[PDB]
This record gives sequence, C-alpha cells and structure tokens, in this order.
Amino acid sequence: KVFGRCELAAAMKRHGLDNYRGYSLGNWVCAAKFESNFNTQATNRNTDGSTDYGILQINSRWWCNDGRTPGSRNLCNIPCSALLSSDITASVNCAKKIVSDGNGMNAWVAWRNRCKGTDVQAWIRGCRL
Ligand SMILES: [Cl-]
Ligand SMILES: [Cl-]
Ligand SMILES: [Cl-]
Repeated sequence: KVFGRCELAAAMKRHGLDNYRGYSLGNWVCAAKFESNFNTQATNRNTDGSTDYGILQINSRWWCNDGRTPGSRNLCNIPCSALLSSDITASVNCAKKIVSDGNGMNAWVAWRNRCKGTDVQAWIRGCRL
C-alpha cells in the first residue's frame, strides 16, 4: 500500500507514535517519506546481507526474521514480511522498540540526514488529526 501523507499521519497517531519517546508525529512521517516514500512494500538489500522492510525500512539483522540474514536476532519477534502489510501495526510496534534502543531516531540514518533539525511539522500540515 502507498499511503497518503495525512493518511499515514493519522494511522501513526492512532497507533501512538505522536511524541513517542519525545518524537513528534512529523518526525515519524518525515522518516517514512525518506525511508520508503510511504510504500509499505518497500524492500532494500544492505551490503552486510541484511534487508530493510516496510514503511520504516526495518532491518533483518537485528529486528525481524527473513531467513537469509547472517547474525539475525529477531528482536521484534516478527517475520520481516509482516512489515510489508497494508496494516502498519507490526511496523509501529517494532519501531517503538527500535527508537527505545538508546540512539533515538538516529537509528534511521535517513531521518538523521534528511529530517533531524528540519521543520518536521511541515509533514503534518493540512491534516485533520
Ligand atoms: Cl511535528
Ligand atoms: Cl494501518
Ligand atoms: Cl532521544
């Protein structure tokens, strides 16, 4: 599913991401924009043999199991395919664990490079939230 911007904002808010670990909703929308372009089916291979999955490009070395990644820990206890669903519940639950792991949203390199420090509230402009 390719979410609309405000559609994703509303889903993220409903699932409790607005201000989760102190990160406003616009931070999460911005991250998803640059991680996946709002496409739940996005996948991207990394050099270490892991793959990133879903709306927030969650990695198969630490977080989800894809059956082919060296050193896999499956800390979210979920198949990586669950992170491609049209329903973002599994991605949100896992993202909550990731953002709590110590480095906050810097865990998402694209957030650090493209969202951190910017006017992230722009990402929720116009939405009825
Ligand atoms: Cl915001
Ligand atoms: Cl959803
Ligand atoms: Cl933090």
